[PDB]
Amino acid sequence: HMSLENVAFNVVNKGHFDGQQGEVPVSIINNTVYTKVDGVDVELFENKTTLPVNVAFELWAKRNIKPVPEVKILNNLGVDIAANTVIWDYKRDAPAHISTIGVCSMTDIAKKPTETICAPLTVFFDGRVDGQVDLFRNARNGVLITEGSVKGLQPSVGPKQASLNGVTLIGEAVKTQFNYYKKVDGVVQQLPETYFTQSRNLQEFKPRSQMEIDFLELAMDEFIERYKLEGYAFEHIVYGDFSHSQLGGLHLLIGLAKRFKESPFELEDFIPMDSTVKNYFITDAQTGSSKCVCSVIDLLLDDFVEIIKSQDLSVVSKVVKVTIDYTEISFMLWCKDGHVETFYPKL
Amino acid sequence: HMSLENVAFNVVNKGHFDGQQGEVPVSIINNTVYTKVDGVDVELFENKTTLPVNVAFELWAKRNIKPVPEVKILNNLGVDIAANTVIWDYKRDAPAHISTIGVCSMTDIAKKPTETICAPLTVFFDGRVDGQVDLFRNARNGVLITEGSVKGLQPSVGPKQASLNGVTLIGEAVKTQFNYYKKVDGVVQQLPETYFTQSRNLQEFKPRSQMEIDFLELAMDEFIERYKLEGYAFEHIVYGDFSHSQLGGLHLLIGLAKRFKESPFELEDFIPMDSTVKNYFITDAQTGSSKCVCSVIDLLLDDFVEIIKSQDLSVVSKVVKVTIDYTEISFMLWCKDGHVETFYPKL
Amino acid sequence: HMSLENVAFNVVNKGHFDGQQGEVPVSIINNTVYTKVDGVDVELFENKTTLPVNVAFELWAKRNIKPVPEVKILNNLGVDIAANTVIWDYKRDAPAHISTIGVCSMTDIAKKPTETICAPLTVFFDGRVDGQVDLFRNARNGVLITEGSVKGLQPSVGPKQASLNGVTLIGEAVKTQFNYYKKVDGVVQQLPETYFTQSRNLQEFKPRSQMEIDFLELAMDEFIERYKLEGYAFEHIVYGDFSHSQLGGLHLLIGLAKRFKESPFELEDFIPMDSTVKNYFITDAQTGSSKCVCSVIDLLLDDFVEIIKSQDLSVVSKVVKVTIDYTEISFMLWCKDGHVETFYPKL
Amino acid sequence: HMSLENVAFNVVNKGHFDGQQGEVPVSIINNTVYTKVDGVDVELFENKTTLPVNVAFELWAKRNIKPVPEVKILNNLGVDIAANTVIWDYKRDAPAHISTIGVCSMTDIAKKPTETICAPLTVFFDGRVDGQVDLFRNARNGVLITEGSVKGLQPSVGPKQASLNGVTLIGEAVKTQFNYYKKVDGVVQQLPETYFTQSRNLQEFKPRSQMEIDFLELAMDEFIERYKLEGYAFEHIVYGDFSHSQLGGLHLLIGLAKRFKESPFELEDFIPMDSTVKNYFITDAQTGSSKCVCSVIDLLLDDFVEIIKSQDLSVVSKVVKVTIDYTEISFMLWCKDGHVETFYPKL
Amino acid sequence: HMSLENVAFNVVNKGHFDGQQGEVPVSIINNTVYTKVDGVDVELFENKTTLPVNVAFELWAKRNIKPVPEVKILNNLGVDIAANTVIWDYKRDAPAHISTIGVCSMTDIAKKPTETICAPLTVFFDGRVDGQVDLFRNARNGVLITEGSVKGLQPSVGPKQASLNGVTLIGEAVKTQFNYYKKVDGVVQQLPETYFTQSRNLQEFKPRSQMEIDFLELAMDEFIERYKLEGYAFEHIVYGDFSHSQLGGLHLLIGLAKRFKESPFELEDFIPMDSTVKNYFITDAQTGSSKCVCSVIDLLLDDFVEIIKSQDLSVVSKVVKVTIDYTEISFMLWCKDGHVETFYPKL
Repeated sequence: HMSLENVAFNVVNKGHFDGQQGEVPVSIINNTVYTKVDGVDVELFENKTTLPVNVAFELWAKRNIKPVPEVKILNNLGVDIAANTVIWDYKRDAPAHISTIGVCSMTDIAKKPTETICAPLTVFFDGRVDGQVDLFRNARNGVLITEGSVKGLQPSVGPKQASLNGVTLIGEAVKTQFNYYKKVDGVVQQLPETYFTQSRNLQEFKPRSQMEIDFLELAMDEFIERYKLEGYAFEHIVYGDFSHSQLGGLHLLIGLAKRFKESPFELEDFIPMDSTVKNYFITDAQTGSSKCVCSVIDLLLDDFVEIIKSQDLSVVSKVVKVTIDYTEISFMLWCKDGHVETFYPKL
Repeated sequence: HMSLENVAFNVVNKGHFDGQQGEVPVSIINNTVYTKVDGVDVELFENKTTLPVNVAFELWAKRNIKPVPEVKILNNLGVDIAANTVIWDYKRDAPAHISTIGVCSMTDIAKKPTETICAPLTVFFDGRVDGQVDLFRNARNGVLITEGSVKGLQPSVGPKQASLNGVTLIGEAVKTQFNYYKKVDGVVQQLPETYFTQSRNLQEFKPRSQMEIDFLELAMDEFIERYKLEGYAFEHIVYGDFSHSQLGGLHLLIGLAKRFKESPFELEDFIPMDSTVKNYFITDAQTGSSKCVCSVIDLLLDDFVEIIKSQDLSVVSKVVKVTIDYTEISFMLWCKDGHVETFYPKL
Repeated sequence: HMSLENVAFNVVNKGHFDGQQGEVPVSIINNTVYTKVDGVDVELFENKTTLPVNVAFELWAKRNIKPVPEVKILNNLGVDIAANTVIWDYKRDAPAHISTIGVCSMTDIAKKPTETICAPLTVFFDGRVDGQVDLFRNARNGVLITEGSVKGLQPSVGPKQASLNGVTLIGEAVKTQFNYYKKVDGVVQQLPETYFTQSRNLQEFKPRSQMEIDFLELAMDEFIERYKLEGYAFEHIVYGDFSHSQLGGLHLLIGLAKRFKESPFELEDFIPMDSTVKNYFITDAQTGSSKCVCSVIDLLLDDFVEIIKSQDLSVVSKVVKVTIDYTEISFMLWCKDGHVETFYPKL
Repeated sequence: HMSLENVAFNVVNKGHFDGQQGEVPVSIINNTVYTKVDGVDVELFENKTTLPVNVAFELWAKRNIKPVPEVKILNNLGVDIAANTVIWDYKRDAPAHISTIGVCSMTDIAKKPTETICAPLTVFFDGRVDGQVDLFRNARNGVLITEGSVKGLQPSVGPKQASLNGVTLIGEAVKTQFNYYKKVDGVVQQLPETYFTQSRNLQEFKPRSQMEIDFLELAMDEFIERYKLEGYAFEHIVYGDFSHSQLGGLHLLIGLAKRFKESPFELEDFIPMDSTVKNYFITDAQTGSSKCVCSVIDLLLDDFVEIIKSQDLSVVSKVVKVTIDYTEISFMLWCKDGHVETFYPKL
Repeated sequence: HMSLENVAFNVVNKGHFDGQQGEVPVSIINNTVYTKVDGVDVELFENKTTLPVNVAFELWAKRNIKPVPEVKILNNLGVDIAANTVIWDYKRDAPAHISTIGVCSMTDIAKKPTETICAPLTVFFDGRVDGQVDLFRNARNGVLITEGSVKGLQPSVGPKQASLNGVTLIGEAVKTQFNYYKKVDGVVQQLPETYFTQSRNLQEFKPRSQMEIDFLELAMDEFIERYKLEGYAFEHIVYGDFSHSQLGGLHLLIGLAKRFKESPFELEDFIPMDSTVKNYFITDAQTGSSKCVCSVIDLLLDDFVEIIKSQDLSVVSKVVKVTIDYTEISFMLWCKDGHVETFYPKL
């Protein structure tokens, strides 16, 4: 019993697609799913994906309502598909993966991931479900999370935060931290030591360190003198330059939080997706300085100092490799006469 | 267990909604119903109605696949709704009635016609189904059709033709004549004596009498001297003028048939529906004569002669009333010096 | 003089359809109504309803711009249609009723409510217009509202708030309180004594009682010792439980306002409409506790105390029937050893 | 009083917009104009243009229902706009010109052609309407067609056929020949001597000379020995090759009419418009020969003989220019040893 | 090399159309432009204009990213078109002008503004680009803006603010102050002395003078007694009347800012565009007073005191003409016994 009317019945009663039987009437008209409640037409789903409206409405249901890794973490690990679940990208308002395994007949390519066509793909397993660890050992290319310790395997501690129904949080009623594993052509590979993106919003920014709390509270001169930040040029990379028509640096999300509360500005998030690095179109109000492509990254302010306080200040120009979120991020460094001048994510 | 996937299953196997259980996948995209057959997307229904695509697709599957009265007959006998069936208007590619009685939940206004809301409405009953004659006796306003005599009521013989899956025919493997009955606010009313339109197409015209066979075969002068048609002016009403650039009469479909085979012309049905009187935009391709609103009617010609050979040729102008297809069509008559000049349906 | 260009003329000058004559050009393209103002194309209306764009644009105009009862009040009273007016459901961006009486020809089913077709329907009359009281006495099924006393009829005082152009308010320049009457098959029926939903928003929450001002200001222990709420378990029903993965209770809107200011959270309003009892999808952003179907209701905190301090604490489980907004709301009660454990709206 | 409901009223009663006052209800939904006739929705116009939805419906009702020059004649001349009329391109189901002069406010760029903005544009005037043959003397750039002679101007005889409601005909109840005049920046210019295309359809081909009647009746060798067509190679240019996989020649429309009746073939008009030279994708169904771009032109067979029996057969290759339909068509001519090998329109 | 794939490549890398070479795949589906980024479909542009989606997406990428005059300024000067640029109306999410010069082939009417078709139109030049001053001297109808003084021409200082990427600002890193010039049929005309609207938002209101800071801070009585505002009736025109059902006056934007912080209300901006005078639909959420058509204007409070303090208080009623934003705004004045009663923009 799998039908459009049955899916809408679960949406009207249990919120998401449970396993309950029953049907309610449905009207489809211009990428919108309607239902009749006491004689009125009520909207339930507005299609914004590249799929048919009835298929995406079935994929919006059955979505994973448990804490799952962020889409950027799954994309950096090369995950291509999900096993017996659907990871809903709450950004883009679309599924994070376009094909399914035993979920929706229109998007299904296999009933079970052990079929022959799923071998060259990177399948995503959730060890919190029974037997998923066994299928990961039998699979050829995959990624596994478990919350615990799987015998015989070496774990990699992942991000402390996770997305729950679109809300990125560090849970205490739940865990939201996973041990990551990965197989490539049958070989279990070692995930390298890495930094992690804090994933924070601009309008509800919160510090997470004593150094961060001081950065927001203290002035520009008082913060550089205490933590010994001379010559490393935090005035241009973090604070930002607004004197001329072109904006200076401003490549730390912490730099946007302090500036936003003192003077709002405009953001255009072209290419709206969840990437480790983000490019915004910035137009500073009050002043008028702007920049078309502004590469911004969110790191703990202590981590950015640890990265910059371990580089050779002698070379004029050098490409810097740093692994964040299980991928190599390229940085560009410029130095003059023993002090840096700029240090930003490479384009 | 009514669902969209179950309806499409009946369309694939049985052709129409046979009530069989089973489901097949369905994709809805831009007023089109698709299904997947061996990994290939196949079209099943293209919505051309004023209803949601998933509702009209269900009404099209539950259509009546038996000989039913033509829509113009149902519209002249002011029928508003159908009882436990769907009369599909094949000319408009839409249902002949918007509301239903126990057919589709989205369009249903009642489970059974004996409910309180259906009393002021004219309900269509089909005596060929069990118990429909009993409900017509209990109903307040309705129309009944039967193949038999029915006890206690006086029948009215209908037309010889009927629509079967869109094809108007006079069947011999099936019966296409119906005895018509009608109730208005309780009292059974006597249907008057009437003529019937033959409902014939232009590219597939067939005569149905000896006078018609002679009209096609013989010339203009040879047909008027026989049958004695002097003064009644059939040269203008039936044959046509074509001399001046404003077309004369040509108000008989039998006149369009003879003219079409000798030299074709253009027709525009700018109001596409099934009416007793049709108005076409005709442009003769040979001479160049044309007319914007040309009122055309299809009679046996043996009836049109009977209608015209029974009018007072003394008065110069008179509105003529004649009952065709259970409704009074108004005609305009002009005479001069004891002979007819023109005689056409009134707008 | 009724036309699309004339309606857009009234929108461009008077704001709504004021009945003035005149036309302005209009362009229709993909559920959007445009007009030309000084050579530029300006949007006027975006269709979000299940109706054609030109019909809904005419129904958006002619809307009632005076204080009218809320949709949930009309729905609980079983109102089916409106008489010579249009009640716009600002929550669904659509008409609250799909058929009209002498308003729009495309949606009209009658010119006057005294016609024979409108008898089995529940017609809404507005006593503030001339003669509407007389038509309510002649009607069979209907609901009447008045600002004063109608001679011979027993009134029922309604809520103190009403919607004015989508704004729920307790007016002082306008009344916004009505005496309610109702007829059923000709019999004037007695409306029961009932509670009323306050209809307040989460982001603009305002107390309306001394007990409510103390609930927001005082702590959890300080509010229960006063007012004497021991054993009645307000810690779980109103304050809520966030310790475990599943959220416990939290069924009072005043409990959402206190929690929202101390810690924001996510709400998914599936089935968006006015239904006295609302079901949201809660995801607490701080702890991570969540709940798919959370039945929330907005009552004066004094009224919920009056309801709970008048129930038998002996039975282990019992269905409680309380009339709110002219309808019976079913509650579920659980008790243990002389004290309650949970008390929520039943599903 | 111009409105959408008034235009549809004219479409219902009079067939086109003739200026009668009255309104009927109208519903727009997905590029379709509907109306309600006795409770059922009837389609009136299906938008296939690049215009909105109803603006094209108004332009379609105000079309010219009189014999007007074909679009290719108006396009070979520099005509850019029409004066107080609308020329409907029946091939593309769209107006032949986008802007109007005093016809539709949405598409109007001026009320009268002598309004400073229409000076650099070529305005089409119709001398059959009162005036205009005086505004053309006042206009800077324009084209005039008359049925007779105008004083002081030298006429140019146009083609014998014209389009009436989409039907190309040589009328005898109307006049389809026009005297053409043209002004460019003030000076009246001399139109050169030219050939005219016959504008004939494939499935309704009709000969127009004794040589054409002999071409269809007689065989290949019997037609070349008469009329003396040795060395000019009509076996390849008109008859066709069909022997090899690539199709040979076949650039005369009379060559298609003879071949189509002796067993058909497939044509794709992948650029649907009215041009003097048409390019078709032809695939022979009998042999299998085909050609992607096949340049076909419709000339009187006597005219093509007159064009080919007057070229220098000595040079091996030469670009030939001939004026057809008031434009220079380029031809490619190849010869060998004093006889023609191929002769086709240049791409 | 101009194509849809190349335009999208400039959107993903440089933010706007920088003229860089390269292509990326693109999917078009229902007024939405998609692209593939790491295997997912990402939205780039949502068409809300009256143009095709691929044409509007190209115009949006070629928008002017420098400070340009506001649309109301360009409209008050009668500007019809832009020269070699695109002025994007950020309020309407559409181009401020529908035709272009050497920008987009689909919307282009000329390559250079010196062509013969652009003469009767009012073209907009930007003096900050090379040679634009020379083309303005050669043009017939146009408007020039410069940051400095052009030799031989008399300048007119414009407003202090301008729009940069949709943000109206008084820049200090950029000028945003322009000298305005205008030609009419070759004659350079003198722009009159005028007032300027401040162009401020309600939720981010900021005073700009000592009188404005006092108006927001002080009470109603203390502001009138200090600046000698007796008899001029600022209580009704600026403060507003909320006692009765109809709202009184409130035609200054500074009066909306003071009321909004003390008591929020609703605004419906029907006819959404940038005009010197705005008409909103006001609904006060506290008292219930409302007004359908409320003409609101934003001037410096000192400028509104400069007016009214130079008017004859003797006449009972008289039309007042004051030039604001280079256009004559009409006001209505009512006086009684030496003191004014109302003074508002005329409808």
